[PDB]
Amino acid sequence: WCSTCLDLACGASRECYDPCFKAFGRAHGKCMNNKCRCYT
Repeated sequence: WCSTCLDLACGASRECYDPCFKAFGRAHGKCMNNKCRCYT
């Protein structure tokens, strides 16, 4: 299926930016399936 995906339901940039930047490293992802999917 996927890999760089967070269990956080998108809806707010900072909400998915803080985690994606602290989990994967860089803040660069999108909101797919109502969930923020970080990609590079």
